Amino acid sequence: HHHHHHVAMSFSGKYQLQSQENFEAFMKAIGLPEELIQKGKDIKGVSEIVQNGKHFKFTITAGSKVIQNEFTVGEECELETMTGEKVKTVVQLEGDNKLVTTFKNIKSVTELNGDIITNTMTLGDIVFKRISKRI
Repeated sequence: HHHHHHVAMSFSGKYQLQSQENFEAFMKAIGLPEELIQKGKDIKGVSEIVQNGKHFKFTITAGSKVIQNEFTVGEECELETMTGEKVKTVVQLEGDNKLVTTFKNIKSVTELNGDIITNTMTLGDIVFKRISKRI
């Protein structure tokens, strides 16, 4: 389907988990089983994001399970979580390579930075944080 007008700073590629902070507090705060927390911290995860204009895929694989999400920025779309719940929410984008979406009181923020993907999720007082890099 050609180059389809190539755009710079697109969230398009594949990224392995480097590290993560407040994982055990956050994965407990959403209510995943304590075995899947204590093993899933050492299971090396991967994410695979695809910006297609206003459309966005967000794939995440960790703990031997896969999550796929689809949304479109400026529109309302149903985002799936680690617990398997789906909730409707609007996603926003800023002119600094950032995304923002809020689901189940989990205030997710993402940022593309060259080849590196930063993620943060703030639920109540738990400030979860995530670091991934291009593979």
